[PDB]
Amino acid sequence: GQQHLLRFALPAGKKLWPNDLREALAKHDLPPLFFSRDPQTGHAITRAMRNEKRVRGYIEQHGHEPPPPTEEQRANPLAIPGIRIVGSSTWVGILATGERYKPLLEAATLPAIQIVTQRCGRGVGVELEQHTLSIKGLDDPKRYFVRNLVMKRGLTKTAENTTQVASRILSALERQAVAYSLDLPPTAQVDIHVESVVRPRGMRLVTSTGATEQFVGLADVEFYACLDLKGYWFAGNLTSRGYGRIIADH
RNA sequence: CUCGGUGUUCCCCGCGCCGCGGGG
Ligand SMILES: [Mn+2]
Repeated sequence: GQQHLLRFALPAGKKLWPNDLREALAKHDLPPLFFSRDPQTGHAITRAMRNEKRVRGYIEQHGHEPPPPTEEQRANPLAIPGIRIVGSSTWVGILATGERYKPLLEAATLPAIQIVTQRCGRGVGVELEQHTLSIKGLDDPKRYFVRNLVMKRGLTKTAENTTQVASRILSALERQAVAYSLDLPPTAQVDIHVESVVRPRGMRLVTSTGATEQFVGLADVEFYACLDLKGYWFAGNLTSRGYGRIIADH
Protein backbone atom coordinates (compact mmCIF):
# COMPACT_ATOMS: atom_id res chain seq x y z
CA GLY A 1 0.00 0.00 0.00
CA GLN A 2 2.90 2.40 0.68
CA GLN A 3 5.07 3.64 -2.18
CA HIS A 4 8.55 5.13 -1.95
CA LEU A 5 10.07 7.09 -4.84
CA LEU A 6 13.72 8.14 -4.89
CA ARG A 7 13.67 10.90 -7.52
CA PHE A 8 16.62 12.65 -9.22
CA ALA A 9 16.06 15.95 -11.06
CA LEU A 10 18.31 16.06 -14.11
CA PRO A 11 20.11 19.28 -15.12
CA ALA A 12 18.81 21.10 -18.18
CA GLY A 13 21.32 19.76 -20.66
CA LYS A 14 21.19 16.11 -19.68
CA LYS A 15 19.36 12.89 -20.53
CA LEU A 16 19.43 9.75 -18.43
CA TRP A 17 16.62 7.50 -19.53
CA PRO A 18 15.12 5.03 -17.02
CA ASN A 19 16.50 2.15 -19.11
CA ASP A 20 19.96 3.71 -18.89
CA LEU A 21 19.78 3.90 -15.10
CA ARG A 22 18.45 0.33 -14.95
CA GLU A 23 21.22 -1.00 -17.20
CA ALA A 24 23.88 0.79 -15.15
CA LEU A 25 22.47 -0.47 -11.84
CA ALA A 26 22.81 -4.05 -13.15
CA LYS A 27 26.59 -3.75 -12.73
CA HIS A 28 26.37 -3.07 -8.97
CA ASP A 29 25.72 -6.48 -7.38
CA LEU A 30 22.13 -5.85 -6.32
CA PRO A 31 19.66 -8.60 -5.36
CA PRO A 32 17.82 -10.25 -8.29
CA LEU A 33 14.45 -9.06 -6.99
CA PHE A 34 15.57 -5.47 -7.58
CA PHE A 35 15.30 -6.37 -11.29
CA SER A 36 12.01 -8.26 -10.84
CA ARG A 37 13.76 -11.63 -11.04
CA ASP A 38 12.52 -14.24 -8.55
CA PRO A 39 15.57 -15.30 -6.52
CA GLN A 40 14.13 -18.81 -6.14
CA THR A 41 13.62 -19.35 -9.89
CA GLY A 42 16.39 -17.29 -11.47
CA HIS A 43 13.75 -16.01 -13.93
CA ALA A 44 11.45 -13.01 -14.15
CA ILE A 45 8.66 -12.88 -11.57
CA THR A 46 5.50 -14.58 -12.76
CA ARG A 47 1.86 -14.98 -11.72
CA ALA A 48 0.67 -17.66 -9.28
CA MET A 49 -1.84 -20.44 -9.97
CA ARG A 50 -4.95 -21.06 -7.89
CA ASN A 51 -7.21 -23.46 -9.79
CA GLU A 52 -8.29 -27.07 -9.32
CA LYS A 53 -8.39 -27.39 -13.12
CA ARG A 54 -4.87 -25.93 -13.37
CA VAL A 55 -3.64 -28.52 -10.85
CA ARG A 56 -5.15 -31.31 -12.98
CA GLY A 57 -3.47 -29.95 -16.10
CA TYR A 58 -0.20 -29.61 -14.21
CA ILE A 59 -0.40 -33.23 -12.97
CA GLU A 60 -1.02 -34.47 -16.51
CA GLN A 61 2.05 -32.59 -17.75
CA HIS A 62 4.51 -33.16 -14.91
CA GLY A 63 3.31 -36.26 -13.06
CA HIS A 64 3.05 -34.49 -9.70
CA GLU A 65 1.20 -31.66 -8.04
CA PRO A 66 2.39 -28.03 -8.17
CA PRO A 67 5.06 -27.16 -5.59
CA PRO A 68 4.35 -24.37 -3.10
CA PRO A 69 4.70 -20.81 -4.38
CA THR A 70 8.08 -19.21 -3.96
CA GLU A 71 8.31 -16.43 -1.38
CA GLU A 72 7.85 -13.77 -4.07
CA GLN A 73 5.02 -15.69 -5.73
CA ARG A 74 3.23 -15.84 -2.38
CA ALA A 75 3.81 -12.17 -1.59
CA ASN A 76 3.14 -11.02 -5.17
CA PRO A 77 0.62 -13.40 -6.78
CA LEU A 78 -0.32 -11.03 -9.61
CA ALA A 79 3.36 -10.48 -10.56
CA ILE A 80 3.32 -6.70 -10.26
CA PRO A 81 6.89 -5.30 -10.11
CA GLY A 82 7.73 -4.22 -6.58
CA ILE A 83 10.66 -2.20 -7.97
CA ARG A 84 10.29 -0.05 -11.09
CA ILE A 85 12.83 2.30 -12.65
CA VAL A 86 10.77 5.32 -13.71
CA GLY A 87 11.17 8.84 -15.04
CA SER A 88 10.67 11.25 -17.91
CA SER A 89 12.82 13.63 -19.93
CA THR A 90 13.53 15.79 -16.82
CA TRP A 91 14.02 13.20 -14.05
CA VAL A 92 14.79 9.57 -13.25
CA GLY A 93 14.09 7.48 -10.22
CA ILE A 94 13.49 4.23 -8.36
CA LEU A 95 9.95 3.30 -7.26
CA ALA A 96 9.33 0.75 -4.49
CA THR A 97 5.70 -0.31 -4.09
CA GLY A 98 5.20 -1.97 -0.71
CA GLU A 99 7.41 -2.05 2.38
CA ARG A 100 8.61 -5.51 1.26
CA TYR A 101 10.65 -3.83 -1.48
CA LYS A 102 11.99 -0.80 0.38
CA PRO A 103 15.28 -2.54 1.39
CA LEU A 104 15.99 -3.11 -2.33
CA LEU A 105 15.56 0.63 -2.96
CA GLU A 106 17.84 1.30 0.00
CA ALA A 107 20.53 -1.01 -1.39
CA ALA A 108 20.38 0.72 -4.77
CA THR A 109 20.44 4.27 -3.41
CA LEU A 110 24.17 5.12 -3.32
CA PRO A 111 24.76 3.23 -6.65
CA ALA A 112 21.97 5.33 -8.22
CA ILE A 113 23.57 8.53 -6.86
CA GLN A 114 26.92 7.46 -8.31
CA ILE A 115 25.39 6.74 -11.73
CA VAL A 116 23.28 9.90 -11.98
CA THR A 117 26.00 12.27 -10.74
CA GLN A 118 28.66 10.71 -12.99
CA ARG A 119 26.42 10.80 -16.07
CA CYS A 120 24.97 14.28 -15.45
CA GLY A 121 27.78 16.11 -13.66
CA ARG A 122 26.94 18.66 -11.04
CA GLY A 123 23.45 20.05 -10.46
CA VAL A 124 21.44 16.87 -9.70
CA GLY A 125 18.49 17.44 -7.36
CA VAL A 126 17.11 14.72 -5.06
CA GLU A 127 13.68 14.10 -3.55
CA LEU A 128 12.26 11.16 -1.60
CA GLU A 129 8.48 10.80 -1.90
CA GLN A 130 6.12 8.62 0.07
CA HIS A 131 2.57 7.88 -1.11
CA THR A 132 -0.41 5.74 -0.17
CA LEU A 133 -1.89 4.08 -3.24
CA SER A 134 -5.55 4.99 -3.42
CA ILE A 135 -8.32 5.09 -5.97
CA LYS A 136 -11.61 6.86 -5.44
CA GLY A 137 -14.49 7.71 -7.72
CA LEU A 138 -15.31 11.22 -8.86
CA ASP A 139 -18.42 12.92 -10.17
CA ASP A 140 -16.64 14.66 -13.08
CA PRO A 141 -13.94 13.53 -15.52
CA LYS A 142 -10.29 13.98 -14.60
CA ARG A 143 -7.59 14.26 -17.25
CA TYR A 144 -4.65 11.82 -17.33
CA PHE A 145 -1.76 10.88 -19.56
CA VAL A 146 0.13 7.63 -20.00
CA ARG A 147 3.80 8.11 -20.79
CA ASN A 148 5.22 5.55 -23.23
CA LEU A 149 2.52 2.90 -22.93
CA VAL A 150 3.90 -0.43 -24.18
CA MET A 151 1.60 -3.05 -25.68
CA LYS A 152 3.49 -6.18 -26.65
CA ARG A 153 0.67 -7.02 -29.04
CA GLY A 154 -2.37 -5.25 -30.37
CA LEU A 155 -1.51 -1.56 -30.82
CA THR A 156 -2.55 -0.35 -34.28
CA LYS A 157 -2.30 3.04 -35.96
CA THR A 158 -6.00 3.17 -36.94
CA ALA A 159 -8.95 4.80 -35.21
CA GLU A 160 -10.03 1.81 -33.14
CA ASN A 161 -6.79 1.93 -31.14
CA THR A 162 -8.44 4.35 -28.68
CA THR A 163 -10.83 1.60 -27.58
CA GLN A 164 -8.05 -1.01 -27.44
CA VAL A 165 -5.92 1.27 -25.29
CA ALA A 166 -8.90 2.08 -23.06
CA SER A 167 -9.44 -1.64 -22.40
CA ARG A 168 -5.76 -2.12 -21.54
CA ILE A 169 -5.93 0.73 -19.01
CA LEU A 170 -9.05 -0.74 -17.40
CA SER A 171 -7.46 -4.18 -17.19
CA ALA A 172 -4.36 -2.75 -15.53
CA LEU A 173 -6.26 -0.67 -12.98
CA GLU A 174 -8.33 -3.73 -12.05
CA ARG A 175 -5.19 -5.81 -11.58
CA GLN A 176 -3.53 -3.22 -9.32
CA ALA A 177 -6.76 -2.69 -7.35
CA VAL A 178 -7.01 -6.45 -6.71
CA ALA A 179 -3.33 -6.68 -5.77
CA TYR A 180 -3.50 -3.78 -3.29
CA SER A 181 -7.01 -4.58 -1.96
CA LEU A 182 -8.57 -1.37 -3.28
CA ASP A 183 -12.14 -0.82 -4.48
CA LEU A 184 -12.70 0.22 -8.08
CA PRO A 185 -15.90 2.24 -8.73
CA PRO A 186 -18.44 0.92 -11.27
CA THR A 187 -17.23 1.11 -14.86
CA ALA A 188 -20.16 3.35 -15.83
CA GLN A 189 -18.95 5.81 -13.20
CA VAL A 190 -15.28 5.48 -14.22
CA ASP A 191 -16.40 5.99 -17.83
CA ILE A 192 -12.93 5.85 -19.31
CA HIS A 193 -12.43 7.79 -22.53
CA VAL A 194 -9.15 7.61 -24.44
CA GLU A 195 -9.00 10.99 -26.16
CA SER A 196 -5.71 10.55 -28.02
CA VAL A 197 -3.29 7.75 -28.90
CA VAL A 198 -0.22 9.84 -29.73
CA ARG A 199 2.34 8.64 -32.30
CA PRO A 200 1.67 4.89 -32.20
CA ARG A 201 5.03 3.39 -33.06
CA GLY A 202 7.31 0.43 -32.64
CA MET A 203 10.09 -0.23 -30.16
CA ARG A 204 12.64 -3.00 -30.48
CA LEU A 205 12.55 -5.25 -27.45
CA VAL A 206 15.97 -5.42 -25.79
CA THR A 207 16.67 -7.77 -22.88
CA SER A 208 19.63 -8.19 -20.55
CA THR A 209 20.85 -10.89 -22.96
CA GLY A 210 20.75 -8.45 -25.89
CA ALA A 211 18.54 -6.99 -28.59
CA THR A 212 15.80 -9.22 -30.01
CA GLU A 213 13.88 -9.19 -33.28
CA GLN A 214 10.55 -8.52 -31.56
CA PHE A 215 9.14 -5.01 -31.70
CA VAL A 216 6.46 -3.92 -29.24
CA GLY A 217 3.85 -1.25 -29.66
CA LEU A 218 4.61 2.05 -27.98
CA ALA A 219 2.41 5.11 -27.64
CA ASP A 220 1.63 8.13 -25.52
CA VAL A 221 -1.93 8.45 -24.27
CA GLU A 222 -4.36 11.10 -23.11
CA PHE A 223 -7.46 9.80 -21.34
CA TYR A 224 -10.26 10.91 -19.04
CA ALA A 225 -11.81 8.97 -16.19
CA CYS A 226 -13.99 9.73 -13.16
CA LEU A 227 -11.23 8.53 -10.86
CA ASP A 228 -8.71 10.17 -8.53
CA LEU A 229 -5.58 7.99 -8.65
CA LYS A 230 -3.08 8.71 -5.85
CA GLY A 231 0.37 7.21 -5.91
CA TYR A 232 1.97 5.81 -9.04
CA TRP A 233 -0.23 3.61 -11.27
CA PHE A 234 0.81 1.83 -14.47
CA ALA A 235 -0.70 0.21 -17.55
CA GLY A 236 0.63 -2.04 -20.31
CA ASN A 237 3.73 -4.24 -20.34
CA LEU A 238 7.37 -3.77 -19.27
CA THR A 239 6.46 -1.47 -16.36
CA SER A 240 9.55 -2.44 -14.34
CA ARG A 241 11.36 -0.33 -16.97
CA GLY A 242 9.03 2.61 -16.29
CA TYR A 243 6.76 2.19 -19.30
CA GLY A 244 3.06 2.88 -19.01
CA ARG A 245 3.17 5.36 -16.13
CA ILE A 246 -0.12 7.15 -15.51
CA ILE A 247 0.22 10.90 -14.92
CA ALA A 248 -2.49 13.23 -13.66
CA ASP A 249 -2.72 16.48 -15.61
CA HIS A 250 -2.12 19.45 -13.33
C1' C B 1 6.44 17.58 -12.34
C1' U B 2 3.21 13.48 -20.23
C1' C B 3 4.63 12.84 -25.68
C1' G B 4 13.83 9.28 -27.07
C1' G B 5 13.23 4.19 -30.07
C1' U B 6 7.98 3.82 -36.25
C1' G B 7 6.58 -1.87 -35.82
C1' U B 8 6.68 -8.58 -33.70
C1' U B 9 9.07 -13.30 -30.89
C1' C B 10 15.29 -14.24 -27.40
C1' C B 11 13.83 -16.46 -22.69
C1' C B 12 10.46 -17.75 -18.43
C1' C B 13 5.24 -18.74 -16.47
C1' G B 14 0.42 -19.79 -18.35
C1' C B 15 -4.13 -20.41 -21.49
C1' G B 16 -6.22 -21.86 -26.26
C1' C B 17 -7.04 -24.23 -31.42
C1' C B 18 0.52 -21.56 -34.72
C1' G B 19 -2.71 -17.81 -31.61
C1' C B 20 -3.39 -14.90 -27.08
C1' G B 21 -2.29 -13.17 -21.70
C1' G B 22 1.48 -12.11 -17.83
C1' G B 23 6.97 -11.28 -16.38
C1' G B 24 11.65 -9.48 -18.37
MN1 LIG C 1 -18.35 7.28 -21.86
